[PDB]
Amino acid sequence: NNNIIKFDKARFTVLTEHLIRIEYSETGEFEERMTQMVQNREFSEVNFDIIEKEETIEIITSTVHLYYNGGEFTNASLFADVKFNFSVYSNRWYFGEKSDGNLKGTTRTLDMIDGECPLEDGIMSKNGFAVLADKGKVLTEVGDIAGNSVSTIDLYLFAYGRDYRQALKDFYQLTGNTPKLPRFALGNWWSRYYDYSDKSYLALMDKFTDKKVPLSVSVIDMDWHKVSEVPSRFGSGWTGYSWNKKLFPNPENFIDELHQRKLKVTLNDHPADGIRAFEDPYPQVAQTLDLNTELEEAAKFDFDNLKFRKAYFEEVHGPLEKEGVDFWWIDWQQGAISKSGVDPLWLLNHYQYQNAQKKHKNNIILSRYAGPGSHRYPLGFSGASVISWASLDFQPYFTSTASNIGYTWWSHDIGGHMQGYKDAELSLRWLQFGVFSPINRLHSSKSEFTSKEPWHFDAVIEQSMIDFLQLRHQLIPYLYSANLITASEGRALVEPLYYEYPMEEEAYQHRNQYLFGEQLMVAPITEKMNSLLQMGSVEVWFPEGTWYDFFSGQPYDGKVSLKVYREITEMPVFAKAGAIIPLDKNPLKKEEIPSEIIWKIFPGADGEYLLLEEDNETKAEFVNGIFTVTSKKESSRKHTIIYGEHEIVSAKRGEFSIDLNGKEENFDWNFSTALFRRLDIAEISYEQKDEILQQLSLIEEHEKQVAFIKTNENQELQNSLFELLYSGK
Amino acid sequence: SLRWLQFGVFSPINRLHSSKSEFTSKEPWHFDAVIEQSMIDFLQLRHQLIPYLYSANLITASEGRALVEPLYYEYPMEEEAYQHRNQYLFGEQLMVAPITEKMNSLLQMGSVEVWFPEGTWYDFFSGQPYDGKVSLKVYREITEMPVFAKAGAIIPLDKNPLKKEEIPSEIIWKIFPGADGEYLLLEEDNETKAEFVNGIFTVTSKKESSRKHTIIYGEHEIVSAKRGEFSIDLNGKEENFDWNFSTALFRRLDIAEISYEQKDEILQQLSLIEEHEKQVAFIKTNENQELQNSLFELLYSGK
Amino acid sequence: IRAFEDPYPQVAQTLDLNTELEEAAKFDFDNLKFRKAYFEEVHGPLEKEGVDFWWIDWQQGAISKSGVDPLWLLNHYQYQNAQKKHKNNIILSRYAGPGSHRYPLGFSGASVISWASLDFQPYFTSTASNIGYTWWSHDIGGHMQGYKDAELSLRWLQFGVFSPINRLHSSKSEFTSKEPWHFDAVIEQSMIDFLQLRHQLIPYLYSANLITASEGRALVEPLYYEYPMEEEAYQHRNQYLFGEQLMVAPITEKMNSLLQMGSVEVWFPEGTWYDFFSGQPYDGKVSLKVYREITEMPVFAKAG
Ligand SMILES: OC[C@H]1O[C@H](O[C@@H]2[C@@H](O)[C@H](O)[C@@H](CO)O[C@@H]2O)[C@H](O)[C@@H](O)[C@@H]1O
Ligand SMILES: OC[C@H]1O[C@H](O[C@@H]2[C@@H](O)[C@H](O)[C@@H](CO)O[C@@H]2O)[C@H](O)[C@@H](O)[C@@H]1O
Repeated sequence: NNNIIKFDKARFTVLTEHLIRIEYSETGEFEERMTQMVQNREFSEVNFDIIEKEETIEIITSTVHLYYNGGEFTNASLFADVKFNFSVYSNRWYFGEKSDGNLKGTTRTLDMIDGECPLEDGIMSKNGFAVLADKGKVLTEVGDIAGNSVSTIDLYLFAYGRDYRQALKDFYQLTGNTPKLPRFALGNWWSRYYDYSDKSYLALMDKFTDKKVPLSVSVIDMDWHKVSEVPSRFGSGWTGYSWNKKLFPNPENFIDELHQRKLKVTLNDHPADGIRAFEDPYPQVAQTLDLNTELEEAAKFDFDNLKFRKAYFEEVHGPLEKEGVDFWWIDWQQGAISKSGVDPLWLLNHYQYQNAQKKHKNNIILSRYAGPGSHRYPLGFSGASVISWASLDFQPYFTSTASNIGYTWWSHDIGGHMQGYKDAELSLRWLQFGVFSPINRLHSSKSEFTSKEPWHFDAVIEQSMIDFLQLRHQLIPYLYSANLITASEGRALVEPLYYEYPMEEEAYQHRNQYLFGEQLMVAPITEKMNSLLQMGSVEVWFPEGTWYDFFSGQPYDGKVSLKVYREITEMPVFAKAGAIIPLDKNPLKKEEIPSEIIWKIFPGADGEYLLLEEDNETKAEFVNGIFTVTSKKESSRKHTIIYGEHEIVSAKRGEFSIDLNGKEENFDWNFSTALFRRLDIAEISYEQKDEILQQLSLIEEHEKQVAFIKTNENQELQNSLFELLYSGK
Repeated sequence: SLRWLQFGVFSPINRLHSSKSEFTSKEPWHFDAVIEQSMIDFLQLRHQLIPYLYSANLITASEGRALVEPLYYEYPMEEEAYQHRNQYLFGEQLMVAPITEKMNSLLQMGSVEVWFPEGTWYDFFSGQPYDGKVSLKVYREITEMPVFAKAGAIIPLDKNPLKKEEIPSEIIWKIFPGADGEYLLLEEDNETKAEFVNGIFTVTSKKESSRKHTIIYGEHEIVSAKRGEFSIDLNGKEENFDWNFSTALFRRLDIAEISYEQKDEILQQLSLIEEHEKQVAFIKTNENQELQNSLFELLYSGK
Repeated sequence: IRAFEDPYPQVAQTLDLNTELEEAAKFDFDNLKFRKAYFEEVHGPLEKEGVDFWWIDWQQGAISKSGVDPLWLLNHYQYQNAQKKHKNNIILSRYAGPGSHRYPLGFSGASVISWASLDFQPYFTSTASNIGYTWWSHDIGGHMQGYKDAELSLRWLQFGVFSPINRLHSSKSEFTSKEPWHFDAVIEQSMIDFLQLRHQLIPYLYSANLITASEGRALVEPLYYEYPMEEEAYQHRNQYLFGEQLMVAPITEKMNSLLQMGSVEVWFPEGTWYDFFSGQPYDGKVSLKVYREITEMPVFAKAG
């Protein structure tokens, strides 16, 4: 190709104006095969310039000068200057050196992590460049490990500046797009490390129904299999493939009962101890792999081995799938060691994700992160987080930052996994985040005390958790449409603020704030409430524009950074003027696609929303106060329209237009009501409540209302009253 | 010592006195060059105020009105007039809020919560404006005292406070723009009326004299050393004082014992952000609570 | 030298650069032709306009094809090149390893403005004599970040006046000027007094400079050079000899507000010592905490 240049023992491939592959080969042969990371090097032709001399070469694109002075790659022989001025002297890449600016990516797991842990670099940098080293093995055409690359150094130089979304799109072109999730993945999951019986598990599922909590997935953790019943001469019961018959005397009947309740079923698989001689599938595996059964030779875990993988999928997973298991929870914690040098977690995720496609369309796994490109094998499973405010306070940042290495379907244990401390408010705040996260999977440790059941908690916490869990199912249309946009267009559901606002310094200073799809901006509260206010808080950056609280309609004039206060039952979620958000009107109703959609419209600007579905596309347009709904294909679906406050149209069938110009634009939210509520719940002196209510009611000029609150001895009460005055300005 | 002298100068009598200690002299030159110069400035101000004080003295004797009044004499139905114990009226033209607490070393400024009655008020010294009615924490360096005059205030000052003479040969008429006003200067052997009506300033006296009048309208000396009775039209003259938000902001940030990164960010953000409500939202995020109140005073004056 | 620069056309011609692709003359001090073009065609025109010597401000790492630190190549070649236009010329540049004392002056760079930075700096300065690097120029008052305190600025200037080089410098902040009249009348007058003292000391400094060059004796010595067998000469990190006639104990801690004085523990060697400024006497040998107002610095001279 014209986009390929060889010089000395190096090869340079200009894939885009902003993406260059850099290779070294001692043998003069360069690698064309796919790798664990890279699935596609076919990119459209681009323009660039070369200065080639006897001893040096310079490649020049719109954004980078790449220099190579010959010989082995060193920090002196191979380096690049970006054509940007984001920094004063951090604009140069040197081979093998780190530079400042990397916005980070993700890491394997949150196992044993209490609050923050270090992350790996991503492809995004504030200074406009990043290098992604390909250190993986080569694949065969069908996707088996083929061995070592002939490109003994193989690098990707990203020089996208702050065009983060295009960097991610081209990353997906190189490493392959995320597959589409199935709709069931986007609902509530129930999970608990608890030794349920068939009877007590179904009783709990029927209790969820009675309690008005919708579920899409039934996880069965490791007590599904033999544990204490495993003879100690075999080792532990951690790995198992044999039903505990006391708890599950008829597995297929139990899974049929979950299927009748419209639940998808997954089992915990700890693969590391393989198939030992006590297991129900051992006789078939032993025959297939020619094991010495009289010496009880184990089929040790070996995912490098084709015969082992075949026996694992066909003779170990196969019978369980025949009993009705829908997909696999791969729960690997036993290290990165294999004869091939390929991480066993990568081999599991790559091969299990492929195998899952045989029994179901668009199937998933649930497994830990296995390095760049492992977004091809959703879903991510972050694992055994410590239950703490610190862990919750890290998790939104962790989740949005992961989009910087394209790993956009993290499923966290909602409420935290293990250890840590009880606080029903922490559980409630964690569920609020989970509902506005990629995946909402409730899960917990082997403790008698860590159940995430809403009715574990008092009546106030229970009702709020049920409300948020119902909200998750109202959001499934929005989530599923965003899912198809991840798969087809390479856009993350969860974006850091700096994707949309790359030149705003405040977009780098609100770590836990994120865009959730294209219509909603989320600022979860991740700190214990101030008991004097009976409210939690978070500093929100409002971009330019008019913003509304998604729930209350409280308005905010951007651009501003403003501390916002919410009771423990309320979450800061915001929509711009013109936002249109579809909601399922019947989130409890078991139906493959919603029979009724609520179109929730935020007044004050034009907008539009495209609802992508399995078998349809529905466009909602809001232009000069006219709201129109059209679909590719006709259906019996009934549309409800909510314009700000008021339901305008109920259950209208087919395509239509309606003029909202003559309809009430304003939400109910008002300063006086909100003020009374904040003063009333506050654990402060009644004389202070009386004086604040009286003075803020009497003083007419906004600047003097602000001067009055500025004299308050309670600094946080000042900030709370200021938020109300700012919204009421 | 310096704050106590500031109060004394705006008290009924300014008598420096001290104990038998070798260490308690009230001589200004007992102190360092900064304190000395400020004490000399305030002590000269006391003599500039003698015409105002002597006129108020004759008003105590003849009309039973105190020189120093609690706020509630003028504002009996305002609850805030009972909540500012150290704030007072000083004659009829000036309202005083002495600073009586050691400065905040992070700000290099002392402070007092001032109640501003209804009306437009000016700092007597700087011309910094304040829209009443409001209660507002005000910040001053140790060399500066919170003293305020309403729009229309007229304050006579002795132009020659060091000059040994039984009555001033020269009076400065210090006029605060924005309203009508008047001042009656009672003396041993004269009465002089200063009137400010629809922007016309008039001076008349019961008896004629050689006295020379100076007129200062806000910022600017309009008339120097003019003899006898006269009128002058100030409608076409600059009403506005120099005091400006940007200069005052730079000065407060510059003396503050805070991080230079904080100074840089506050100066940059308050210069860039155009909408007053967003300037206030920006300072509301500051981790230094007293710095918030100081920046808020400047924003309130600059609104 | 990139394609927008005023000297680029001449450099491009000298180094055979591709001007239509705007090929930069990338920094390469391993390259004889680059160095020649840098000195003759980049620095040369600026020297012709009257620039006397070069402040080499290098912060971009230690990488080169040769394995020689670019900072060493800059200091070695620039110091040599500076001798062409002026006798006994200098540079101003960071330390480039043992032997780089051949290329004065040392430039310590972007210190944080803090009491902690000032408290390190006398020790830093005297200890440098142990690898023969005796002409450190510190940013007097600190370079960047940190916190405002006019007393820190005044104490830092006191040290600077009794340091190898007295260069006032500061960051891009509107708030960090080292102008004496930035501060109140007391600080301003003290800074002016110390700045005048620096010029009173130039004969003493210049004589010590010729003694460094001809006899290998540092201007600033740790106490243990003169008193190697006295344990106390190893226990006063910020105390030093300044030439042969003066012993300096800078105050590097914020004053005690109850005393309105700063302090430092001074080790007085055997002998009769006088405060250089006041004549206050001290009988050695003794370790004694000494107190000074913020306008006064502990500097001592022996009888004789
Ligand atoms: O399948 C049970 C459980 O396994 C993993 O978590 C374990 C955790 O619960 C246990 O306390 C620790 C202590 O050794 O080991 C594992 O981390 C898995 O992460 C979890 O989701 C499962 O529920
Ligand atoms: O020439 C300007 C300046 O450069 C150097 O110091 C810089 C410093 O002021 C800046 O804040 C930081 C932040 O990136 O970079 C450099 O350290 C040099 O050391 C200094 O003397 C100069 O004044």
